[PDB]
Amino acid sequence: KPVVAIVGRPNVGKSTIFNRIAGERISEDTPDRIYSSAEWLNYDFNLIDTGGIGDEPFLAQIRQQAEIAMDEADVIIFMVNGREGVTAADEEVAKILYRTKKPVVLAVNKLDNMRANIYDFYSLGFGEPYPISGTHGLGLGDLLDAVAEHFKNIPETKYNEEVIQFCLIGRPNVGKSSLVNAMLGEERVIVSNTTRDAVDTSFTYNQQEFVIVDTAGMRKKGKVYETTEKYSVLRALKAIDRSEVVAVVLDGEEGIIEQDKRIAGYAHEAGKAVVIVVNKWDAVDKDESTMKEFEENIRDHFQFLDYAPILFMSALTKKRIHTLMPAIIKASENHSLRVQTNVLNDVIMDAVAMNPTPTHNGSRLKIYYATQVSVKPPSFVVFVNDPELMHFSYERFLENRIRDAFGFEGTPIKIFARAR
Ligand SMILES: Nc1nc2c(ncn2[C@@H]2O[C@H](COP(=O)(O)OP(=O)(O)NP(=O)(O)O)[C@@H](O)[C@H]2O)c(=O)[nH]1
Ligand SMILES: [K+]
Repeated sequence: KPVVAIVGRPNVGKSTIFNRIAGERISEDTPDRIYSSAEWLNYDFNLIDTGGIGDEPFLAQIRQQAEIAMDEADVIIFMVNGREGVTAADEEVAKILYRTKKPVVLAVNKLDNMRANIYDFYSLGFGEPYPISGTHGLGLGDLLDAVAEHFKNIPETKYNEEVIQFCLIGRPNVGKSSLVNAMLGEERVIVSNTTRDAVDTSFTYNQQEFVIVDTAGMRKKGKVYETTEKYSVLRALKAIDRSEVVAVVLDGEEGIIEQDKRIAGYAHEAGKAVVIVVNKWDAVDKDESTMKEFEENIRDHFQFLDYAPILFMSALTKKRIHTLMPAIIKASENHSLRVQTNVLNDVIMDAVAMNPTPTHNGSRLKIYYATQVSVKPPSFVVFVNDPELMHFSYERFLENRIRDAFGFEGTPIKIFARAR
């Protein structure tokens, strides 16, 4: 079932790594020239081979084939040639593969792990570069480890790449069902159309394709009595895996409860963009200064969700319901957001300029370079002398500096340390 792609510029030796691992052609899949993976090789997957019968010239071939790969394949082996380092022609191929939520693994062809010394590869922004010998097959196993690892994260339910999926999560009786039907009744929304894909509500808002994942979970309770939360809770954690934005909805009336932290924590530690919703705010009786007293109340108990918005709204009175889709669309953008490597590093340079780096006992930390590695959430790698020397307090001081530069509200962000 999993389908691996093999993208790059022309003459990087795609076909030499393709014919190494591509087994036998299979002309009963959702089909192209499809090849089952090597029978000798112990992972099982499908090679996709690009052959789309627009414009013909130099630049407008990579457009065509990378697009096809981006659409059908589940993991994408972006492949470069190491015989002269990176090219601006490759940087352009990287720019085409930036427009995709699916994971992309860099392959540096014809080098050692040694000759893979150039920061230019990391700058492309698909994480660790993996060196290969297309002649000898060296370094191909560790590569396919990085490919196969992403098979346990491949969705069972898929949509068009332009579609954005999300979920509403919360305890028993907080208005998730009411909230959604208000958002459907909403002015700007249009709907769509048995069982297999009759579980998620597919609407459009501002001519943008949108999926609410597991409306079936809303619709279950209504035909079924409450045996336990433990089933709804885990059915929500299943939806978060499929989703990209988690709309973590509280009840304004009772306030925050132990169990709220459980379902939200998972979304943070899943890495998804979080947008908190305080429903039933009509039923909250207000004074001069209570709504901000409710926020500062939220930020103690949810101190792992700082980056998230907090809204207040109501499904009954229809107050601030219009705010919901806006906040989502924002979280999606920030969650998907990819940054430019020159700009990033200047922010990192600026970061040290203000606050001196950590001292240990003479040997001070130095930051050499910094690159974004993947999106959703946006993940960064700071290159230093000593990864152990960069402490978390400094590590997130860089987050806040990076958040200042490119916004980031809605998304969490990953910072890593590598060396050498
Ligand atoms: N006053 C007020 N009541 C609300 C609001 N939103 C929902 N409710 C009430 O909250 C009750 C329970 O929430 P419901 O709409 O079923 O959504 P739910 O939290 O998904 N139910 P479940 O937990 O079983 O999935 C409903 O009977 C509804 O009338 C609101 O904005 N204001
Ligand atoms: K270097």
